[PDB]
Order: sequence, then structure tokens, then C-alpha cells
Amino acid sequence: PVEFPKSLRASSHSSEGGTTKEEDIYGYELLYRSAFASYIAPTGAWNLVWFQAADGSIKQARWYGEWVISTVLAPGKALQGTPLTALLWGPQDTVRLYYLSPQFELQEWCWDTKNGADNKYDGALNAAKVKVAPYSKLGAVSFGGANLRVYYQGTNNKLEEYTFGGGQGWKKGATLPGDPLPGTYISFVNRNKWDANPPSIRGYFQTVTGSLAEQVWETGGWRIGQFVIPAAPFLTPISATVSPEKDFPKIHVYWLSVESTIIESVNWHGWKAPKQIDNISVVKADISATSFTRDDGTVDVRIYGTAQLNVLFERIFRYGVWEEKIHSISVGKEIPIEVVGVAAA
Amino acid sequence: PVEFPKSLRASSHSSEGGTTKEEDIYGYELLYRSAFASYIAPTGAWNLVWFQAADGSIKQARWYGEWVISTVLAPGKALQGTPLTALLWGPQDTVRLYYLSPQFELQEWCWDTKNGADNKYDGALNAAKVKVAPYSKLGAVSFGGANLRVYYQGTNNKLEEYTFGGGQGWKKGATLPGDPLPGTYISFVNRNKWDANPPSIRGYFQTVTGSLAEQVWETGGWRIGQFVIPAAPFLTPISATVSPEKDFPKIHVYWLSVESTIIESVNWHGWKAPKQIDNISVVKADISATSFTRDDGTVDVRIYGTAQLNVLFERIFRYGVWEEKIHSISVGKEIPIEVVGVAAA
Repeated sequence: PVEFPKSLRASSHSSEGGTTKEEDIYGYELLYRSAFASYIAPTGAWNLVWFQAADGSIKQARWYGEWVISTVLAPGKALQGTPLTALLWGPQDTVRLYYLSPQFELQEWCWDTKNGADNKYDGALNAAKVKVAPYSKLGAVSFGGANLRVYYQGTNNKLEEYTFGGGQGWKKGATLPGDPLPGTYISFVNRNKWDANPPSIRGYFQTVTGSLAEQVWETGGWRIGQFVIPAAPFLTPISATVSPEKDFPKIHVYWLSVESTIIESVNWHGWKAPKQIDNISVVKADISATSFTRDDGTVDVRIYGTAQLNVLFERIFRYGVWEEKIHSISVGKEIPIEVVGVAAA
Repeated sequence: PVEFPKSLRASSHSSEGGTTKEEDIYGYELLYRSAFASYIAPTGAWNLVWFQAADGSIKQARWYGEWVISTVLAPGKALQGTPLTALLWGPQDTVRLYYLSPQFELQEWCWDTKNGADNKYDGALNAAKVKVAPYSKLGAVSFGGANLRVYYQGTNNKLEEYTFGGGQGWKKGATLPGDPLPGTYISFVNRNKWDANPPSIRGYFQTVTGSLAEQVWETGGWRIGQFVIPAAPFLTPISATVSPEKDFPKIHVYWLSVESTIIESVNWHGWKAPKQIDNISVVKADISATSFTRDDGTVDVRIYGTAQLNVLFERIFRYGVWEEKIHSISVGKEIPIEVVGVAAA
């Protein structure tokens, strides 16, 4: 078997007090610790997830009754271990996916489905040859329809913005405040509706001290926000998502604990205390959150990431509760392996 | 600060019971979880270590009274996250380093220093265009002088051999027995002297069940060896090294425990029970062991790898003890970060 810390739960079928003896799955055609991007349709009718296959291609898992896997970027297009982040607007007919080339330049993939067409092509961001810090992660938002913002870590470790819209093409945007940890995970969200202008932008990242911090664009340009988590694990995955609950934006910020469990902090008329959403230890690796508002005004959340041993998980917050059924999305060949919980020496 | 499990020690200066409050170093120009290859001179006079920088270049650390860092392969030569493994013979004037290209093909770098020469150049393996499983690790041995063997994981997850020698160039060798875990770490050693023919080859790897296993080559062919560790952490780093102690080959096999501490199994007139060499938790990432025999017949060992938060460590076994001082080798810019031990929720 493989050994796992006895005090941690490897899956939803682990013993209540930790891992004893169980079977878990290794999907070996998913890149180990793959990046994830995602977007659920605002109607909730279908789901998009993007990930990196072991061969380095970028693939898509789309749920519509069942999951369907396809390839969106051929092997050779993306850095092995590229970050990923996605946009969806129109309200839901135009997709952009951002990634890094093997030369650490910002790249853009476009998927347009307006009017029943289907066009897939490289975006113009590639032309700017934006060289980023090699460990940079990526975030992005859209507003006013096709006004786009891409956030990355520049070569001096500051967070940086690139802008698109208004017929201007891609142009360098702001340099953001703060002192980001080299290699920090980052996640940016727009609190206002996809077709609204101005946007209300928030970004989440880890600083050089290990704390978590917030970028705010509201009025008067970029400022550091009130969200402060004094300590978090080194290079903790971070993903945030926002949708209106009872007619006010509900920001959800997710990161990992030292036990590799998912911690959530909500901003909804103020920040609420961080709390663990479940006690199952995921692989310490990129996560991706998305959300939508139901007709009744409540907000559903989906989180994707890597579960033990190497599977793509889907965690579901629906009608106010995290469901205990945590699904896995198969992306290729798999082997089952026995897992035994082992105590410290 | 950054949070770390309170029950684990992040450094030699951590409290005896685990981490309380301390400072640790982030070398952000070392690729996070870099692969490592290494070779100490058979005289013990100097040391070589190879690693991947954050920018994807392959670099070398050389010790001869002091550590000196150099770049041996420019960005673009190696897969981001490439495995690495090294050879040294002549007795000590001929070096090879094996790695993967961004297209997952075996590559070979050569460094020849016979007679005061100083020639770095690409080896002939590159031209064979040998495509391997994208998550393959690498091992290698040399014998009879320049008879070389490179071990890798093929696309069907079997361990495979490529051979060089006898004026034949690089040719496909054997397919090895057993059922290797996809992406297993692998480490191969030659128990006989560098100029001796035949060799006595051992390889260590993890199987599809999570056990650790042994490949054996002796005159007559390959077989599965009697070394069996029934359970180990999933995708545990593995590195082995052999040198004669009192004229008998002393194999040292290293892997990581569930606490990310280094476990050692020695073969020397039989296998000795596995034992933890120290209680300091390393980053669960590639390690690299090397060894030499002193004039008095005793065997020194060096282990390189990633220590918290992201630094290149050197552990030293010398005159029969693991030294309490664990060194760090700076490879670029660094920031100090406060670390606090945190208990489970």
C-alpha cells in the first residue's frame, strides 16, 4: 500500500478519525498537481474545467448531463506546470483561457460561440510577448462585456495588470501595490455583473511575510484592502469567487490549512471568520472556485482541485451546505491503490 | 508568518518537539521541488550537484574548498521539472548528466576534463530522440569505463534501459521486470568498480501497489531482487548510492517517510532494518545521494535535496555518524520568512 498520515483523512470514505485502510485512485494522465481553471454557467446548466494532462496538453472537462473531456491546447503550447485562469461572458458564449508558454510569456486561447458559430484560436495577447516571473500564477476578470484584465507576477515579483478593451487592444496596465511572495497563488474576481461598467475588482495573494492580502480596485485606482490573514502555509493555493447573494456580492476566498484542508473566508457585509469547509486533506496543489446565483438569490459554489492520490475533485456548496458526496472527474487511465494510515515514528 | 505542522521540525534549529517559532529561507531562484543529481569525487576531494533554476536552466554547484555556482544548460534545453541523474568515471575526469527535453526525449550533457581539458557538449543520446513517459524519472550507471546505461519509464509504465558502449552508440536495451508506479522515482547503482566489467546493477523504484522494489542485474540477466518495503508514501523520492566499505559494496537506499523525514536501508552483508537518519522534515521532493570510500575503508555519504522553505540542503554522513550541522547551498536570491508551528483544528 501507500502510506498516508494517520491523523489526516484522504477521502470522504476515510474513517472519521483519520485514514486507517482504504482504496484511493491515481489518475496518471492528469499532470501531478495540475493547475485548474473553471467556470460554471450563470444558469448552472453546465460546467467548464480546464487542466493540464500529463503530456502537457491543456484539456477541458465539460459537464452537460455527463462530463466530456476534450483537448483545447496541443502538447508543446504550454509550460509544463503552467498556471491557468479563465473568463466566461456574453453572458455565457465567450471564453478566454490564459496560460504560460514554455518561454514564460502570457498566452491567450479564445473560444467564441455567439450565433451558433464555434471559433477556437490563439488570442492577440501572445503578440505582446509579456515575460513573467517563471513561477508566476495568473488571474483575470472581465467587465462591460469584452473589457479584459489579466493579472500576473512580473519579473521583480510585483503583481502586474494587462488590459484589453475599448478598441485599444492589449496594453500594459497598472503595477499593483503590496509585496507579493515570489510564486504566490493569485485569484481576481469582479463583484459587479459581467456587462456592467465600472467593475469592482478584488484580488487575493500571499505576501512575503506569509500573510494573505487583498488588492482592491473600486475608486481611485488600486489599494490594499482590509482582508488580512496573518499566517497561511507557504505557497498555499488560493482561489476566490463572487456572486450576488440576496442582492449583494458574496466573495468567497479559499486557501489550504497546514492539514491541506480547504479554508473559506466570506465577505458579505463584512469579512466572516475563516472556517474549514470539510476535514478531508486534498493534495497541496492548485484549486479553482466558481459560483452562480440561483433564482432564489442564494449562491452555489463549486471547487475543483487535486484529491488523493491524483484525481480531479468537485466539491459542491448547494442550498447552503457543503455536500458530503465529493465527486471525482476521470480524465484518463487510472489505477486503484491501497492506502494505510501510519503514525509518526 | 507561514504556518507549518507543529509536530514536524522544519530545520535543525527547530525546537526538539517540533516547530514553534523560527526563521527559514526561501531561495526563489531554485525551482520549487527541483530535481537533483550529484556526484562526489571518489577521492572525496570535490563535490558536484546539479539542479534546475526557477528560469528552467540547469545549474551546477561545485565544492572545492568553497561552493561555486555555474550554468550548464540554458533555458529551453530541459523540461520544466525535468528529472536529473549523473555519471562520473575515469576515475573522475568524465561526467554525464541525463535530463528530459520539453518534448520528453532523453538528453545527455557531457563534461570531459581529462588532462586538464574543460569541454562541455551535447552527448549522442539526443540524436536518438527517445520519447519517454512524460512523468518519467531517470537513473544511470557506468561500467568498464564508458559503458553506459540509462534507465527511464516507457510510455506503458515499464522501466526501460538504453545502452551505450562497444563502439555501438546508443541502442535500446532491456525492458525490466516488475510493475512500476507511473511516475515512480528511480535510482540505479553499480556495486562493482567503475572500470570493472561485468557490472553488478541494482535499481530501486516504487510499484503499483506502493511498495518499494529492487531491480537486479548480474551475469545471466535482470530479475526482481529480495529488497521489499511493503508500504511507502505515494510517489516518495528515492535515491540510492553504493561504495565499498571494508571491501564489500555498501548500498544505501533513501526514501521519505510520511513525515517527510529521510529513511535509510543499508545492504552490507545483508539488508539492515530501515531507520530514520534524522527527524527534520524536508520538502517532499527529489533527493540525490552520493558516496565515496576513504583510504581507511569507511564510506562517507552526502545527500542533497530541498529543505524548508526552498533551499538546497547537504546532509553529511562522515566517520560513521550523520553530522548535526545540515548545510544550505545558496543558488540565488533569497528571502527570510518567519515560520510558526500550528496544530490541527
